[PDB]
Amino acid sequence: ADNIREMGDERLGVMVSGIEKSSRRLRNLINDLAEFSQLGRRSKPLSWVSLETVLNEVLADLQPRITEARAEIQADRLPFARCDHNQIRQVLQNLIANSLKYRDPARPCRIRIFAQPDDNAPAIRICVTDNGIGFDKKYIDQVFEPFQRLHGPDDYEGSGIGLAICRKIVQRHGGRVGVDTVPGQGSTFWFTLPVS
Amino acid sequence: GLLADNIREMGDERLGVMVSGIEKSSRRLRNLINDLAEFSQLGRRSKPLSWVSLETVLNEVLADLQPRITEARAEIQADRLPFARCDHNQIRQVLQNLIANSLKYRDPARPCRIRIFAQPAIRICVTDNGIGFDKKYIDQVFEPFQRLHGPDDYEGSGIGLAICRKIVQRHGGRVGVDTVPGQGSTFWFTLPVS
Ligand SMILES: Nc1ncnc2c1ncn2[C@@H]1O[C@H](COP(=O)(O)OP(=O)(O)OP(=O)(O)O)[C@@H](O)[C@H]1O
Ligand SMILES: Nc1ncnc2c1ncn2[C@@H]1O[C@H](COP(=O)(O)OP(=O)(O)OP(=O)(O)O)[C@@H](O)[C@H]1O
Ligand SMILES: [Mg+2]
Ligand SMILES: [Mg+2]
Repeated sequence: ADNIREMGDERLGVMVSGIEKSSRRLRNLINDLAEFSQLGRRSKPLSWVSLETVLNEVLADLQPRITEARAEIQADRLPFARCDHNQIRQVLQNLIANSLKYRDPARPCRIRIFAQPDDNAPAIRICVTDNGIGFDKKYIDQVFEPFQRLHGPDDYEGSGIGLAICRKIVQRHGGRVGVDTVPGQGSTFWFTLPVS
Repeated sequence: GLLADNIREMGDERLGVMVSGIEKSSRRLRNLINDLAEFSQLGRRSKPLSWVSLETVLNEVLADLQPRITEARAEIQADRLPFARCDHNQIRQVLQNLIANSLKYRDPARPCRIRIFAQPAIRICVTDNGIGFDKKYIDQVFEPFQRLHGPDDYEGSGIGLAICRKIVQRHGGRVGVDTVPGQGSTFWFTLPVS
C-alpha cells in the first residue's frame, strides 16, 4: 500500500512544470534567433539617417515597458549617422530594454541616451547609461558574449543573445562596443559608429 | 477506501500515453534542429569542385546506411558510378537522402529492391521497389516541411529532398523523378562535365 503515490504526485508536478519552463525558454531562443537572423537577410546598404527618429521609434515600442517601470528617459538629440536604420534601432532596443530589465526596485530608474565625439575617421559614439543594479566589473569582457549569463534563470529570464547581437551589428558598421559598470550604482553601454 | 486507488488505475494508463507522446515530440523536434544545423554546416563546408570518384561516394553512403539496410532486408544493385567534378561531402549528402528516403518509404509486402545506376550531362538515378507517390503531390514532395505522410507510420523531417535540390543546383544540376504508385519510384539528379 502506497503513501508513496501521494509523494510521487508532488514530484511529478515539479518535473512536468520543469519541462514546461525548460521548453518555454527554448521557444524564446527559437524566436530571438529567428527575428535577429532575419535582420541580416533584410540588410540594406548604409545611408545617412537621423538617429533621433530611430531612437523615437524605440521609445514607442517600450512605451508599455517604460511605464511599467515608472522610469524616466532623458533623450538627447542624436545626429545623423551612416548606418542601417532597422539594425541600429535594435541596438538601441536591446540596450534600453536591458536598462529597463535591470532597473533597481529601490530608486526610480533613469535612462539617458547621450551622444559624444569619442577618440580611439572620426566616429560618433552613442552611449546609454542607466541607474540599474549593474554587474561585477570582472564581467565587462564577458557581458558581450552569448548565452553567458551572470545569474541563474530564477531571478531574470533572458536568452543571452540580445547584447551579443548588438556587438555584431555594431561590428558590421565598423564600430566597437564597450561598457562601464558600477555595481549597485548603474551600468552604461555604448557603441561607436564610423563616419565614412 | 479503495476509491483512493480505483482512481489511480484509470489515470496511470493515460499518463504513460501522454508522457510517451511528449517524448516522441522531443525526439522529433531534436531531429529537426539537428538536420537544420547539419545543413548550415554543409554550406559552410563548401569546397571548390574537383574530380571525385562517384562510386567511392556511393560506397561511403552505403557504409553508414548498412545498419539501416540490414534492418530493411532489401537488395542493392550497386552499379559503377563514374567520376564527376563536384563536392564530395555534399554529393555524399545527396546520395544518403535519396537512398535513405528510398529505404524509409519501402513496402511491407515486398522485399524492396534498389538500383543505383547512372546513364548519360551525367544523370545518376536511384530506382526503388518501394512505395510510390501520386503525381498530384510532386510539388509537396519537393517542398520543405511538407511531407506526404503523418509522423506515426513514417518518421522524418521533411527537408530531405529540398536539401538535395540546393546541393544539385549549386553543382548546376537538376532534380527529377518518375513515380508509379504502389510499384516504386526512381529519383534522379544530374552533374555537369567540364
Ligand atoms: N543595464 C544592465 N545592467 C546590468 N546588467 C546588464 C545590463 N545590460 C546587460 N546586462 C547583463 O547582460 C547579461 C546578458 O545580456 P543580454 O542583453 O545579452 O541578455 P538578456 O537580457 O539575458 O536577454 P535577451 O537576449 O532576451 O535580451 C545579463 O545577464 C545582464 O547581466
Ligand atoms: N522513395 C520514395 N518513394 C516514395 N515517396 C518518397 C520517396 N522519397 C521521398 N518520398 C516522399 O517525399 C516526401 C518528402 O521527402 P524527403 O525525403 O524530402 O523528406 P522526409 O523523408 O519525410 O524527411 P527527412 O529526409 O528530412 O528525414 C516524403 O514524405 C515522401 O512522401
Ligand atoms: Mg536584452
Ligand atoms: Mg530523407
